[PDB]
Amino acid sequence: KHNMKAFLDELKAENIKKFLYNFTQIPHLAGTEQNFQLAKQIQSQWKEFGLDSVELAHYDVLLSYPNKTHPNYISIINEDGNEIFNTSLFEPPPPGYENVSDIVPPFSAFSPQGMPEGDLVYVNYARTEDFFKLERDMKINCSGKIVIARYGKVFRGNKVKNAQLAGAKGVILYSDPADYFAPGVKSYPDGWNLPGGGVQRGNILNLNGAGDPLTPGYPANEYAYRRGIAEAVGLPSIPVHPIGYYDAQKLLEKMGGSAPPDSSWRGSLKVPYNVGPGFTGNFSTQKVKMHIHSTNEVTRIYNVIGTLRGAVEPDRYVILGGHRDSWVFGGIDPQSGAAVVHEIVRSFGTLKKEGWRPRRTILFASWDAEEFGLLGSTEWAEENSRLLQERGVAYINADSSIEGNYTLRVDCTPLMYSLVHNLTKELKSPDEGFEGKSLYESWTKKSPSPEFSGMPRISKLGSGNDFEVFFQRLGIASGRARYTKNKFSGYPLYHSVYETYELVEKFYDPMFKYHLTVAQVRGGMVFELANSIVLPFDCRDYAVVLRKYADKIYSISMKHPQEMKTYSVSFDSLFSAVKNFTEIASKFSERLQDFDSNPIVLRMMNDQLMFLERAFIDPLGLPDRPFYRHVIYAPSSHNKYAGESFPGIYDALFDIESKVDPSKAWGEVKRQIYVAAFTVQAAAETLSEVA
Amino acid sequence: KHNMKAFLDELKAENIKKFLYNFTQIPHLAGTEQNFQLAKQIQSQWKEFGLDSVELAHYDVLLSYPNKTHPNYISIINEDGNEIFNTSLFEPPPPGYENVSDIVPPFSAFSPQGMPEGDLVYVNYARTEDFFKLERDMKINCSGKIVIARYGKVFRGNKVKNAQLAGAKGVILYSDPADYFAPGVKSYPDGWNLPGGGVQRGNILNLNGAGDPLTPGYPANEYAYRRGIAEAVGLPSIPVHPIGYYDAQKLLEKMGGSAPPDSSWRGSLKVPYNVGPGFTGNFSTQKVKMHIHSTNEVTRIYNVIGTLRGAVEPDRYVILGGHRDSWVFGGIDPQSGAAVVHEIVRSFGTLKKEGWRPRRTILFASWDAEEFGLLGSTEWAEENSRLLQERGVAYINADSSIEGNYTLRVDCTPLMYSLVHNLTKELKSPDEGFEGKSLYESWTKKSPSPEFSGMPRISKLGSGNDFEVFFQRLGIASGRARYTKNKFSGYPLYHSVYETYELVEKFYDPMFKYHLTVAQVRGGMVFELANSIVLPFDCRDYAVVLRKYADKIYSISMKHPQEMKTYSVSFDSLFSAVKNFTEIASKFSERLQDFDSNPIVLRMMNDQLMFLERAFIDPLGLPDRPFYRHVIYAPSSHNKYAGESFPGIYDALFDIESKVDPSKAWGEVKRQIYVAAFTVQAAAETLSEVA
Ligand SMILES: *[C@@H]1O[C@H](CO)[C@@H](O[C@@H]2O[C@H](CO)[C@@H](O[C@@H]3O[C@H](CO)[C@@H](O)[C@H](O[C@H]4O[C@H](CO)[C@@H](O)[C@H](O)[C@@H]4O)[C@@H]3O)[C@H](O)[C@H]2NC(C)=O)[C@H](O)[C@H]1NC(C)=O
Ligand SMILES: *[C@@H]1O[C@H](CO)[C@@H](O[C@@H]2O[C@H](CO)[C@@H](O[C@@H]3O[C@H](CO)[C@@H](O)[C@H](O[C@H]4O[C@H](CO)[C@@H](O)[C@H](O)[C@@H]4O)[C@@H]3O)[C@H](O)[C@H]2NC(C)=O)[C@H](O)[C@H]1NC(C)=O
Ligand SMILES: *[C@@H]1O[C@H](CO)[C@@H](O[C@@H]2O[C@H](CO)[C@@H](O[C@@H]3O[C@H](CO)[C@@H](O)[C@H](O)[C@@H]3O)[C@H](O)[C@H]2NC(C)=O)[C@H](O)[C@H]1NC(C)=O
Ligand SMILES: *[C@@H]1O[C@H](CO)[C@@H](O[C@@H]2O[C@H](CO)[C@@H](O[C@@H]3O[C@H](CO)[C@@H](O)[C@H](O)[C@@H]3O)[C@H](O)[C@H]2NC(C)=O)[C@H](O)[C@H]1NC(C)=O
Ligand SMILES: *[C@@H]1O[C@H](CO)[C@@H](O[C@@H]2O[C@H](CO)[C@@H](O)[C@H](O)[C@H]2NC(C)=O)[C@H](O)[C@H]1NC(C)=O
Ligand SMILES: *[C@@H]1O[C@H](CO)[C@@H](O[C@@H]2O[C@H](CO)[C@@H](O)[C@H](O)[C@H]2NC(C)=O)[C@H](O)[C@H]1NC(C)=O
Ligand SMILES: *[C@@H]1O[C@H](CO)[C@@H](O[C@@H]2O[C@H](CO)[C@@H](O)[C@H](O)[C@H]2NC(C)=O)[C@H](O)[C@H]1NC(C)=O
Ligand SMILES: *[C@@H]1O[C@H](CO)[C@@H](O[C@@H]2O[C@H](CO)[C@@H](O)[C@H](O)[C@H]2NC(C)=O)[C@H](O)[C@H]1NC(C)=O
Ligand SMILES: *[C@@H]1O[C@H](CO)[C@@H](O)[C@H](O)[C@H]1NC(C)=O
Ligand SMILES: *[C@@H]1O[C@H](CO)[C@@H](O)[C@H](O)[C@H]1NC(C)=O
Ligand SMILES: *[C@@H]1O[C@H](CO)[C@@H](O)[C@H](O)[C@H]1NC(C)=O
Ligand SMILES: *[C@@H]1O[C@H](CO)[C@@H](O)[C@H](O)[C@H]1NC(C)=O
Ligand SMILES: *[C@@H]1O[C@H](CO)[C@@H](O)[C@H](O)[C@H]1NC(C)=O
Ligand SMILES: *[C@@H]1O[C@H](CO)[C@@H](O)[C@H](O)[C@H]1NC(C)=O
Ligand SMILES: O=C(O)CC[C@H](CP(=O)(O)O)C(=O)O
Ligand SMILES: O=C(O)CC[C@H](CP(=O)(O)O)C(=O)O
Ligand SMILES: [Ca+2]
Ligand SMILES: [Ca+2]
Ligand SMILES: [Cl-]
Ligand SMILES: [Cl-]
Ligand SMILES: [Zn+2]
Ligand SMILES: [Zn+2]
Ligand SMILES: [Zn+2]
Ligand SMILES: [Zn+2]
Repeated sequence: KHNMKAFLDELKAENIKKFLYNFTQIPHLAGTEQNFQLAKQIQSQWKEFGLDSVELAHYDVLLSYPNKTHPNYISIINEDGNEIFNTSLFEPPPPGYENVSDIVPPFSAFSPQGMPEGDLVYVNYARTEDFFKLERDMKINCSGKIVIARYGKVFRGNKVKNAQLAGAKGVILYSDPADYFAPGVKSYPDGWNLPGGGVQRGNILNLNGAGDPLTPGYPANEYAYRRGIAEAVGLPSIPVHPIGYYDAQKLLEKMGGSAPPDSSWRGSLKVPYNVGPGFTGNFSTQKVKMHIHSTNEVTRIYNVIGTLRGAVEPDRYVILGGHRDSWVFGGIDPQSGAAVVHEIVRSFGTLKKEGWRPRRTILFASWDAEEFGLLGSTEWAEENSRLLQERGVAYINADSSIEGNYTLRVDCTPLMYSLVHNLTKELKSPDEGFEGKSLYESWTKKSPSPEFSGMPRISKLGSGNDFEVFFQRLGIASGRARYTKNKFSGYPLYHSVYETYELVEKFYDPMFKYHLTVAQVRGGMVFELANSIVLPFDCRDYAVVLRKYADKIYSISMKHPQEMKTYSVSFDSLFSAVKNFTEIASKFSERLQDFDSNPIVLRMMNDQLMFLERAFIDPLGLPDRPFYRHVIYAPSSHNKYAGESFPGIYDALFDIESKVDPSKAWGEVKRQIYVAAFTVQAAAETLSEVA
Repeated sequence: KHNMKAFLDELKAENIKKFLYNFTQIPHLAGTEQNFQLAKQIQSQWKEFGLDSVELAHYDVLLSYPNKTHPNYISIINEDGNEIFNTSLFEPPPPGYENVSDIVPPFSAFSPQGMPEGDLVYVNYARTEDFFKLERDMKINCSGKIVIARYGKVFRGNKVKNAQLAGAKGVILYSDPADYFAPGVKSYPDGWNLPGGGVQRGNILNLNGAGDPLTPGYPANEYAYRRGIAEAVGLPSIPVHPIGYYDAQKLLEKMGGSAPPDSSWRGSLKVPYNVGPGFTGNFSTQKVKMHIHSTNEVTRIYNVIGTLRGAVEPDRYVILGGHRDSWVFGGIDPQSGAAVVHEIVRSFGTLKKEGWRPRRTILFASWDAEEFGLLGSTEWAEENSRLLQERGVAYINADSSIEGNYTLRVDCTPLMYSLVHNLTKELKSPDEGFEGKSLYESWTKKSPSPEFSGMPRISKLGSGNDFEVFFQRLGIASGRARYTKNKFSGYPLYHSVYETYELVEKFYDPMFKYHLTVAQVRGGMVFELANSIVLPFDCRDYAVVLRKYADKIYSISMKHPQEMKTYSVSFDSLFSAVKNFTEIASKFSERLQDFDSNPIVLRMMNDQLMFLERAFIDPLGLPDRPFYRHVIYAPSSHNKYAGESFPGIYDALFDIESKVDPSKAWGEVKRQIYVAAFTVQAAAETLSEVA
C-alpha cells in the first residue's frame, strides 16, 4: 500500500548521514560559487529522485562580506595611538580543515564601515530591559560610547538596534562561556563546547520582514528598481563586530566605572563585569578602536524549487522548505535540516516512481541567503504571493534538525496542534529509556505543557527563520520541529567554523536516530497535509489559545487600573469576539464531522480551513511594520526570535507609564483592542455557514 | 424551463414604474428616519419576494447636515458691512411638493464652518489645467481669495482640493446653463432642464477610497475606535457652497481684473466671465462673504443585504448592489436604479418559489450613505473583506438606470466585455427605429468603439459610485450599465429637488422601456455570472487592453526623449510582461475550451478566472492612496469619476517637467514601471498550469 507508513518506512538514518557528509565538506556561503554548485547538485538529484519539475529561482539581493585584503579587527589603543592588543583575524580552523579555502572570517553581516575609537560600556545582553537598567536606574549614558554586549537571550539585530538608539557609536558582540560553555563538557574538537577562539557569525539587520533591503514588497528580479543604500531597509548605522571569549576577556578585564548592578549581569569570565564607562585607574587613557571594512554588494542567490504535482487538488500547495546557505560548513545549521529534506524528497519520489501521487501538490524548497535575512524565501514569496495566498495550505520549515539530543521542540500555529499530537503518538521515541514508547510519550514527559496535564509544550512562531514570510506576511499555516537540548541563545558552536560533520557524527547523533525522528515528524506532517481528504487543522485549538492570549493581554493592561478607568479602556469587545469565535468554531467542527460524498462541500470546507489562518492577516500591517500583517502573532519587537501574541496591543501597552502624553498612548491601546476584536470576529465569520 | 429567458421574461416595465413611484414620494436622505423606514420596507419586501435571508447591516459614520436654524448663504457686502445681495435659502419646490417637509436645502456636504469674506476669482471648472492656466500663464494668485467655479467635467471634490491647494479661502460652486441647460428644452416642470433657482447638492470629500472618514480600514461598528476630526480622512479645510445660475449671475456680473483667456472659459450667462480678482471700478470695495454653519455628526446608516443561496457553489458570491439614500426625492438618482434592483429580486424570487436556485450565491444590496462618500458599501466591504476577497466572483452596480434616453452606457472590467457583447446581442433594442433589432446593434450604431469596427464603446471604471471598494480596493471583477444621453457633468437636474418621479415619467421614460432594458442587462449579467458552469470571463480581453494601455503610457513618456535617455527609462519590462500575459492567456483559453466531466479542474479553472482580477491588486496600494490597490486602474487623481490606466506610472509622469529634482522624479517613473511589469507578469502566472 501507499500510505503514510510506506512513506515513513522508506526514510533511512544512513541516507541522512550520507547526505549530511556530502553537504558539509566545503563552505556554502550565500552568493559564492560553491553554494551555486550545491544548488545545481540538489536540482539534479531532486530530478533523479522523481520530482515533476525542479527549477532554480534566482534573485540579485544585497549581501555583505569582509574585505579579503583589509581585515576587520578591534584594538585597545594607548594615548600615543599604539595598538597594544588586537583581536583575532580568524578562528583557528578545526583538525583536518586547516587547509580549507574560503572560510569567511567572523564578521557581523551588514555592518557599515568605520574606525570608531572610544570608551567601553558593558550592557549585559543589550536587551531593552538592560538599557532601561543602565539609563534609568544606574544613570549611565551610552551616547558616544562603544558598547560591549554578550550574545544570548535575544536576536543579535535587536541588540544592535537597542545600542544604536542608546547613542552607541559601535557594538562589540562576544560569546560568554556562561551562555556558550556547558559545565563538564570539553571544547571542540574533543566535545561540543565553544573554544575561546570560537566566534558566532550572523547578520545584524532589522528588516521586520522586508526581505532584500533594496526591494521591499517586490522580487529582486532582473528589472527591479532598487532603493539607494541610504533608503535601504534595516541596515545598522554603527559598526559591529563579534569576538570570542579569549578576546573578550582582554577587553573586559580593565573595565572600571560602576560595578554590575546584580549577579544576572555577571558571566563566567574572570573579570568584574564592571559596566564602565571606560577602564580603571592606570588604563583610563587607553581606548577601544574598531576597524570595520566590510562591504555590501548586490549578489545573485539561487533557490531550488521542486514540484510533486497533486493527483486531485494540484492547485493546493503544501510546502516543505529550508535553507542551504551556511556561514561556514553548516554541520548543524542548515545541513542537518537540508539532509533531512533530501531524504524526504527521496522517499516521496520512491512512492511516485511506483505510481502514487499525493492528493495535493507538494513544493520542496532549498532556500538561499537565509543567513543574510531570510532573503531567498522572502524574495520567492514576494514573486509568488498571489499563488501562495490563494493556494497555500501549509508551510513546514526545515532548518537544523538537531540542536541537542534531549527531546522534540515544536513551534506552530494552533491549527496544527492536533496533527502534531496525533502524528507523534504514532512515531517511535528514539530516546534512551523510552524504547517501545511513542515519541508523544517521551516528548510530553520531557517537555510538559505549562497548561495541560499529559500534553507537550508547543511554542508560538516568531521569526528568525524562513517560515516568517509565509506565516507573518501571507497568513499561511506554518510549523517547525527539531530535536533540542534541556532557548534563544543557540547551542555552543552556533555559526562558528567548528560546526562540522564531525561535531554531529561524534557528539550529537552518532546513529542519526534523532535526524530520522525529525524526518518522520516533518515528513509525516507534510504527508498528512498533502494527502488527508479533510485538511488536518482543528479550528477549536485556535479558540482555546485566543482566550489564553486575551486573558494575558488584559492582565498586562490591568497593571494600570487608574488609566483604564480614566480613558475607559475596555477589553469587552475582544472577549466577545473570542467567545463568538469559540461558538462558531464548535459549530463548524460539528458540520465538518457531519457534512455529506459531496466534494464541493468538502472543498468548500477545506477552503474554510485553508483561509482561516489567512483571515488573521490585516492588509494594513502592524504599526510601522507593514510586512508583519498577522494580528494574533508577530515577532517580538524586542527579540525577533520570540513570538508575541496580540502584538499590536502588546506594543501599545509596553512601557506605557513612560509615555509623555497618556491620553494619546491609551487611545492607541484602545485602537489596537478594536483592531484585534474586529479581526478575531472577522476570522470567526469565515467559519460560519457561507450563505 | 428555468433559464435566463424565463428570468428575463418575468421582468416587467409596469412593476419598475410602480416601485419608482413608491420610492420617490418623500425624501430619503442618509441618516434620516424616512431612509431607515424605506430600508425596513425593502427588507420586508425582499423577504416576501423569496430571498433566503435579508438583514440590515448598520454602521455609525460621519455625515454632514446644514443647521436648520442657522442657514447657509452667500452675500455681496459693501464697505459698510451691509449685505446687499443674498443667495437663496432653498430651491423653489416643484408643483405639488411645496408642502413636503424635510427637503434638505442645497449645501456642500462636509464643508467646514466659516464666514470668509474676500475678492472673487473665477476658475472655470477648477480643473488641474484651469489652475495651471491661472497661475502659470495668467500669473493670477488665488491665495486668500474666494474662488467661484462652475460644476461639470470633473468630480466636485477634485475642484475643492485644487482650490484649497491654490490657497483659496472658500469655494462657490454653481451650475452654468452652458453645462446644465440643453438648447431648445424647457426648464422643470415643463421640461428636463435646470431652472435658474435649481442647485446641485453633493459631497466634497477626497476620501481616495477610505469610506467613513473616522474609521479607515475597519468597519464603523459599535466598538469602533474613531479618529478625532482633526485626523479624519478627506475633509476640506475651506468652506464650500453651491448655488444656481440666477444667483451666480449676480456674483459674476461685477467681476473685473483679467478677461477670460479664451472661449473655453466662457459659459452661457450674460456676463464677461472675467477672471478677477475682485469686481470692476465702482464695485471694487465690495466683497463676497460666505456663511456656512453646517455640522458633521456621527449618524447611523443601514444597508439591506439579501441572500439567495447557491445550489452548487454557495461559497461563491455574485453581488448586485446599488444605493437607496438620496439628496431629496431621488427620482433618477438612485431610485431609478433601486426600482430596477427591486424588480430583479422579484424575478429571481419567482424562479426560486418554483424550485430553482442559481448555481452560485447571489447577494443583493441596498446601500446607504452613497451620497456622503460611498460610506455604506465601503463599511460593509471593510467588515466582510475576507469573505469577499476569497469568495467574490463579481459586483454589478445599480445606481440610476437612466440619465438619458439615447443609448446604453457600459463601464466594466475587460473580463466582462465578452459577456456584455453576447448578452446585448440577445436583448431587444428599445430604441425608436431599431424595432426588431438587437440592443447590441443599436448600441454599437450609436456609441461606436473608437478602436474596432462593428463593436460598441465600453469605458473603464474609476470611482464615484459603490463599485469602488469592490473593484479598486478588493480586486473583484465589476461592471455597470445604464441608459445615457448623446459625460462627467451629470444631466441637468442632477442632485436637485426637481429630480422627481414626474421628471422620469413625463420626460425620460414614459413607457419604462429603457428601465426595462437596463433591468435585462443588469439582471442578465447577474444571471450569467451566477449560473454559467464556467465563469463568463475572457482573460484574452484583458491582454488586448493591457497592450493598448502600455502603448498609451509609453507614448506619454516619449514626450520626454532626452530624460528617457539620461535616466535610462525603459518600458521593455512592461511590454515583455504584456506579451507574456497574452501568450499565457491564449494557452489558458485553449485549456478552458479543452479541459475534461471533472469538477475540480472546472473549479480549479473557475478559481483561476475569479482570482485573475484579484491578481492586479498590490497590497501596498498606490502612492499615498493605500485604498486604491488595483495596479491597472485607479480613479484619476484629477477627477474621481474617470478611470486612469497604469495610474502609478501616469501620476509619476504627470507634469514631470515641472519637478525640481528630475533624477528623483524619473527614478519614481522607473519604480512604477517595475511595479506594473511585475504585477502584469504575476497576474499572467496565475493563469499558468498550477503544477
Ligand atoms: C458576537 O456575536 C454577537 C451575535 O450573537 C454580536 O452581537 C451583536 O452585538 C451588537 C453590538 O452590541 C448588537 O448591536 C446592536 O444592534 C441593535 C440592532 O439590532 C442596535 O439597536 C443597537 O444599538 C443601540 O444600542 C447601543 C448600545 O447601547 C447604542 O450604542 C446605540 O446607539 C443604539 O441605541 C446595537 O447596535 C447586535 O444587534 C448584535 N447582533 C446580534 C445579536 O445578532 C457581537 O457583536 C459579536 N461580537 C463582536 C466583537 O463582533
Ligand atoms: C516573460 O517570460 C519570459 C519567459 O519566456 C521571461 O524570460 C526570462 O527572462 C529573464 C530576464 O531576462 C531571464 O533571466 C536570465 O536568466 C539566466 C538564467 O536562466 C541568467 O543567467 C541571466 O542573467 C545574466 O544576464 C543578464 C542580462 O544581461 C545579466 O544582468 C546577469 O548579470 C547575467 O549575466 C538572466 O537573469 C530568464 O532566464 C528568462 N526565463 C525563461 C526564458 O524561462 C521574462 O522575464 C518574462 N517577462 C517578465 C517581465 O517577467
Ligand atoms: C486526531 O485524532 C483524533 C482521535 O482519533 C481525531 O478525533 C477523532 O476524529 C474522528 C473523525 O472525525 C471522530 O469520529 C467521529 O465521531 C462522530 C461522533 O461520534 C461521528 O458523527 C463521525 O461520523 C466520526 O466517526 C472522533 O470523534 C474524534 N475523536 C475525538 C476525541 O475528537 C482527530 O480528528 C485527529 N486530528 C486531526 C486529524 O487533525
Ligand atoms: C460569447 O459567445 C461566443 C460565441 O458563441 C462564445 O465563443 C464560443 O464559445 C464556444 C464554447 O467555448 C466555442 O466552442 C468551442 O469550439 C472549440 C473549437 O472549435 C471546441 O474545441 C470546443 O469543444 C467548443 O465547441 C466557440 O469556438 C466560441 N466562438 C468564438 C468565436 O470564440 C463565447 O465564449 C461567449 N463569451 C462568454 C460566454 O463569456
Ligand atoms: C556529493 O554527492 C554528489 C552526488 O553524488 C557528488 O556529485 C557527483 O560527483 C560525481 C563524481 O565527481 C560526478 O560524476 C557527478 O556528475 C556528480 N553528480 C552531481 C549530481 O553533481 C559530489 O561529488 C559529492 N560531494 C562530495 C563533497 O562528496
Ligand atoms: C595590531 O595591529 C596593528 C595593525 O597591523 C599593528 O600596528 C601596525 O604595526 C606596523 C609594524 O610595527 C606599523 O608599521 C603600522 O603602522 C601599524 N599600524 C597601525 C594602524 O598602527 C600593531 O602592532 C598590532 N598590535 C599588536 C599588539 O600586535
Ligand atoms: C410603498 O409600498 C409599500 C409596500 O406596499 C407600502 O407599505 C405598506 O403600506 C400598507 C398600508 O399603509 C401597510 O399595511 C403595509 O404594512 C406596508 N408594507 C410594508 C412592507 O412596509 C407603502 O405604503 C408604499 N409607500 C408609498 C409612499 O406609497
Ligand atoms: C441678507 O441677509 C442678511 C441676514 O439676514 C440681512 O441682514 C440683516 O438684516 C436685519 C434687518 O434689517 C438686521 O437687523 C441684521 O443685523 C442683518 N444681519 C446681518 C448679518 O447683516 C440683509 O438685509 C439681507 N440683504 C438683502 C439684500 O436682502
Ligand atoms: C578592500 O581593501 C583593499 C586593500 O586595502 C582596497 O584596495 C579595496 O578598495 C577594498 N575592496 C572593496 C571591495 O572595498
Ligand atoms: C548623553 O550624552 C550626550 C552627549 O554629550 C548628550 O547629548 C545626551 O543628552 C546625554 N543623555 C542623557 C540622558 O544624559
Ligand atoms: C547527548 O545526550 C547525552 C545524555 O543525556 C549527553 O550526556 C550528551 O552531552 C548529549 N549530547 C549533546 C550534544 O547534547
Ligand atoms: C445651529 O444653530 C442654532 C441657532 O443659531 C444654534 O443654537 C445651535 O448651536 C446650532 N446647532 C448645531 C447642531 O450646531
Ligand atoms: C500668492 O499670495 C500669497 C499671499 O500674499 C503669497 O504668500 C504667495 O507667495 C503668493 N504666491 C505666488 C506664486 O505669488
Ligand atoms: C428622449 O428622446 C427624444 C428623441 O431623441 C428627445 O427629443 C428627448 O429630449 C429625450 N428625453 C431626454 C430626457 O433626454
Ligand atoms: O535574519 C534572520 O531573521 C535570521 C537569520 C538566521 C537564522 P539561523 O541562524 O540559520 O538559525 C539568524 O538567526 O542569524
Ligand atoms: O462620493 C463619491 O465618490 C460619490 C458620491 C456621489 C455618486 P452619485 O451622485 O449618486 O452619482 C456623487 O458623485 O456625488
Ligand atoms: Ca524584495
Ligand atoms: Ca471604516
Ligand atoms: Cl526549523
Ligand atoms: Cl450604476
Ligand atoms: Zn539556519
Ligand atoms: Zn544560521
Ligand atoms: Zn447615485
Ligand atoms: Zn447622487
